[PDB]
Amino acid sequence: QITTGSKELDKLLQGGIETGSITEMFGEFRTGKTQICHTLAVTCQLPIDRGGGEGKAMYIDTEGTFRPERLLAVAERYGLSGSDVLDNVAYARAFNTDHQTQLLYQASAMMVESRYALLIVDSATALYRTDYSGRGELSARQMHLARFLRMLLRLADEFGVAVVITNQVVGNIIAHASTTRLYLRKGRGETRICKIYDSPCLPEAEAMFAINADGVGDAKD
Amino acid sequence: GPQPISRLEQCGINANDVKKLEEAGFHTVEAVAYAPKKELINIKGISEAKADKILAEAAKLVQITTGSKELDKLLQGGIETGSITEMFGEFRTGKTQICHTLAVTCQLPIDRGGGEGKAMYIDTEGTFRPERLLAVAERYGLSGSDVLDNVAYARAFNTDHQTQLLYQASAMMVESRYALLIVDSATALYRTDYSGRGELSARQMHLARFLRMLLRLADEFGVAVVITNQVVGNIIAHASTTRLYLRKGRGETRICKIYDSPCLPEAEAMFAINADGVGDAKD
Amino acid sequence: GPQPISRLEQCGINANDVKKLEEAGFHTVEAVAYAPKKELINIKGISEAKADKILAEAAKLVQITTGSKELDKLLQGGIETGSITEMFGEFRTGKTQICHTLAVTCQLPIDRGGGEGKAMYIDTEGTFRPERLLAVAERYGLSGSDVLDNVAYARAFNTDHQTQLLYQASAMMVESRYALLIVDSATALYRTDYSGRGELSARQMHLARFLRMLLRLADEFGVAVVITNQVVGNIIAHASTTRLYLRKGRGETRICKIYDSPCLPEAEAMFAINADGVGDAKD
Repeated sequence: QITTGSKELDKLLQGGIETGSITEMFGEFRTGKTQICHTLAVTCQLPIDRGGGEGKAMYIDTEGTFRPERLLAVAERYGLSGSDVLDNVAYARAFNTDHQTQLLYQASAMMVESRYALLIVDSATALYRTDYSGRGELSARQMHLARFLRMLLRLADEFGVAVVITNQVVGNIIAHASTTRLYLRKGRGETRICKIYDSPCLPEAEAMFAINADGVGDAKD
Repeated sequence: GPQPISRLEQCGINANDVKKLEEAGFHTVEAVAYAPKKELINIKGISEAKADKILAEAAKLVQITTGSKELDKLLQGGIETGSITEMFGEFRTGKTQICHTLAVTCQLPIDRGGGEGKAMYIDTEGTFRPERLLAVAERYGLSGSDVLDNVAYARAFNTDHQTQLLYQASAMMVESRYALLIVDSATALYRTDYSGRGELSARQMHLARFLRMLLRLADEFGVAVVITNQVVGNIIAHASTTRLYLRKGRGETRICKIYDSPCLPEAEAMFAINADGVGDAKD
Repeated sequence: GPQPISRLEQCGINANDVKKLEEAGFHTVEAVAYAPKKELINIKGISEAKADKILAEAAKLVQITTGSKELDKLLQGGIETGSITEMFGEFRTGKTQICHTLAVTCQLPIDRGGGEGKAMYIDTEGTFRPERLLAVAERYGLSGSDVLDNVAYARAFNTDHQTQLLYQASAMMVESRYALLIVDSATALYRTDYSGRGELSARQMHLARFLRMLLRLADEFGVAVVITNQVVGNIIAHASTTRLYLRKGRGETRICKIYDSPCLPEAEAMFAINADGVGDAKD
């Protein structure tokens, strides 16, 4: 279980994300999905005794929000070398759905040579909306997404890594595929409310957390 | 860096299709390469075979001071060059005034908060005033005549002309150093031209391509990309790096708020609109 | 005792209708016998004539320690085998932890507060942890491997699958001695599967039949039936013999209250959730 670095969120997840499975966090824009991704991209490298997975991170970006400086901030939070964190995070921005799926072929072979623990896909559903914008092409994006999800599950079961995908809520296929569904909503100021809205293993429950410069971290009124 | 699309023609794409790609707004091999088939297919007079030949051969080759101190502090010193900064607010909030101010401040020395580069103003709303540029130049002690000589201006009558001006901007921005590109009422032409509901996807695609071209030009020339949005879309969020919400305080004093930045905090700063300048609030 | 439904087929009910009754969850001649017509008619692929033939021919034939001492005293020594005990409480109160503890304590000698029987864990919520069983086994000095060998586990994917698992449970519970049947988040699948409002009566009927099957299995094998309900139906009241209300005390220490029992008083006891065990609070 990779620590979220929020204790309340860790309790919400029963200790953190299960490696080897896909965890979906669906919420509005600005809820902190990207911030959580950046935090986890570093916390995954933490020792297992510290709530990490002791593995490298993979950031596949589709939305431009990737900030190595945020990774450096998370590394300094946990007292990790920011340079080694960036050395253990391979980054590439996916411009479309075809490139998004094509990166998985390179990811599977690259993930064999080095130990990774976390795969992040940020705005994972955005490219299926920007690329496939028509209505007659809906089945095409659904087929591509289905294949993409199957490849994700295959990589999760193959390498025992955590699969994190982000969904903007302005598909029902992901429900069976995603193991933990988290609904994120804004609390005013910088403090965000997290709710579990489906999980076959985790209870429906809520936890309050904040987004701090160092970290995704518990709310401290 | 960039790989201008001219090199794609040596791969054996015919030059007429490359001209169609440049009209579409693709100017580099990087630009054509990392896009799916449908982008090139949607262009008039391009089949799936030509799009596959293009993608295949393409894979073979590949801080400006706001002049308000409080606003500069809000931005941590000013706009980051090389990225798109969106200021969304109601009408009469001073968006155009801020644009006019930045059009001159960009030319300021870097030690004075400028970019030491020329400005580009693409207007769609008629609000372009060379006299405001002259006022900002005299504020900072810049030659008003040289400011107008270092600002190239053109009014876009429609969305197609709005995108077409980027083709002249990319080639013209190579010969001279620019630091600021201004697109005023950038979203107005997508509302006045495309007013129907069945044509919404077309204007959304054109806007998406326009924003991608803006980011491409920003990374290519290291210039600041400024676009103005009237708030009487979620697509701009991933594309815009810094979102500023502008609201009126009564009289001439305006409230600025940061509503998204991965690096800059969400925060607010109070400023005023003065004859010389966009300038700090002075109660 | 029971009168397994196999004998009903010799009365001349066809075997396919008996299989449909077993899928529905009727496994004894007692089970077919004491039900009205509508139960059998509501089953898919069963007409009124077949239901009347079934009822007519059917009429011819017809304390496990909690490991918290305070909780054992609250229950007068532990769960009564052969009856349904419902623990309703908020999430994170420790229902699952208590289930994991009992899954091992049931195997304890009767003189030690056990039932000297194997355990059955039917999970609907994913919270099954063999490592928790190992911790409880080492707490009471039981072989963790033998505990897992004496606990048969199966995860129910839906309400129909949840009821279908009882058919395998009834036949499997005949070959080996069991003492405890655990159904964790027993009501969760009735909320996730049947989420609409017009289908409420359908989930209520399915739940009623499932509960009747639980009571039948309890009377049949003399095992304790433990089901967990999350309180973020009034039908369970008559069916459950002992109602326990669970609420969180801050930290890891939980308050237990008895909120209905015809024999046990309404009373409260304080306990904690410890790595080894569900175990008394020790300030």
